[PDB]
Amino acid sequence: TTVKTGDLVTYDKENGMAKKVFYSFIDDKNHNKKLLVIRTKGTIAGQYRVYSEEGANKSGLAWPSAFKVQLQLPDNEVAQISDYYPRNSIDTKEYMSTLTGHTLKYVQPDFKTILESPTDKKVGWKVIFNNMVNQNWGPYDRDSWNPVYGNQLFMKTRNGSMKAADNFLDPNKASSLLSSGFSPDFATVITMDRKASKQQTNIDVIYERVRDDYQLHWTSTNWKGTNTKDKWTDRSSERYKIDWEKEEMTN
Repeated sequence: TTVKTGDLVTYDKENGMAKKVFYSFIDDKNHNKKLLVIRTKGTIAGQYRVYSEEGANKSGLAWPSAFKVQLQLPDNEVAQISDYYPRNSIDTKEYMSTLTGHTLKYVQPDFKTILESPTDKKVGWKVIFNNMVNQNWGPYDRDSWNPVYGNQLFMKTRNGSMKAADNFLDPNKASSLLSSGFSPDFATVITMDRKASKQQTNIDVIYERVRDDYQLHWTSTNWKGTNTKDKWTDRSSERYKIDWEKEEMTN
């Protein structure tokens, strides 16, 4: 068995996403196929920010409600997706798993991981917002509703005297995924027929952030919050070339 290994990094300035790929070519002579493990890392910034003001009474906050990582082989490719990790949804604050010389580790407080229905050509992970306590008051989710206070997810005070924009929760008092962002650690295994003639493969990797629109307004007596789901989507797509002969992945 021979193992050839590599790092690839691209930063998407527009979408604020550091996209890191660690790859391993595993060539075991007693295996029917050449293996490539694509470890998908980097960081998608949260970009929790007040984006709007309209007097002292109305204000809006953009906040990340989902992160996504997807790998997709073009239609006419002979190579196939053979395995993926996590293999299923993950509910826990932390994800840790050892593959055999990898330890996958990522943190996802207030979020959970959903595995997108894999094919032989595509696989993906959604890290979606679950629920959150707000200064010991929650848990609130995207569907929380109160007849007086509306959705209170990111409402600082119910009755505060400040401008609307000064009444959103501090990102440091919430999940680190909101501000600091999300750092993926997912693994994909590609297999390739050794006898196949075109010993080159294209693969696309997509990083995605979906942001919600959390809005505060003054109800003449108190603050009221409303959330609109999936207002903005930021999609960063990248094509890599796989060369099974040379055992390189490039950019």
